[PDB]
Amino acid sequence: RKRNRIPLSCTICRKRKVKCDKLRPHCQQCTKTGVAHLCHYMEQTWAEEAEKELLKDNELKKLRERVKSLEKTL
Amino acid sequence: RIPLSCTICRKRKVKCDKLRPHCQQCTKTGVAHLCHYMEQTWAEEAEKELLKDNELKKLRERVKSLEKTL
DNA sequence: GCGCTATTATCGCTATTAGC
DNA sequence: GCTAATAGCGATAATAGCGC
Ligand SMILES: [Zn+2]
Ligand SMILES: [Zn+2]
Ligand SMILES: [Zn+2]
Ligand SMILES: [Zn+2]
Ligand SMILES: [Zn+2]
Repeated sequence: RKRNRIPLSCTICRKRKVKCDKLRPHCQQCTKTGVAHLCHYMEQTWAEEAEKELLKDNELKKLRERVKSLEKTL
Repeated sequence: RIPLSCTICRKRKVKCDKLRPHCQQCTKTGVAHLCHYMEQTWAEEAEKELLKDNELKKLRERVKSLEKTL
């Protein structure tokens, strides 16, 4: 009866086995120890949808600033 | 009908404290940025995200047209 | 770097609500 | 009275991370 349980801590803290604060997008542990941008988290099954949404919202936002920027250029 | 528990706690099947802007369950697990509450029915929301999908496609197409014309 | 235990988090099942 | 729908518990699988 395995449970598909994915760690919420970041890969580095997990690999190093240290305390993870879980800060996004990069945790304070990684930042405090000089590997901030090496910090990332595993995708959660129950987060996929909420992620798809956040990202999609960001894309419409940036794509629109882009249409405006391009137009406001040529 | 519109659920009172944030979508994540719903999917996680845990009790939501329904605190805003983000509940403590999401907060504590580090996913507060993904914590949100529904403002409309599931049908209304699904339809909204469907239109977003299409508008997105049309945008990516417009940017190509625009830049690939610059 | 990792072993070992404390604490956490998944998912089947139960309790409760909504509806016929 | 009964079946579906939604919420949410809780047993236990499995991580978190202290401390060596
Ligand atoms: Zn971390
Ligand atoms: Zn970075
Ligand atoms: Zn990190
Ligand atoms: Zn919640
Ligand atoms: Zn939440």
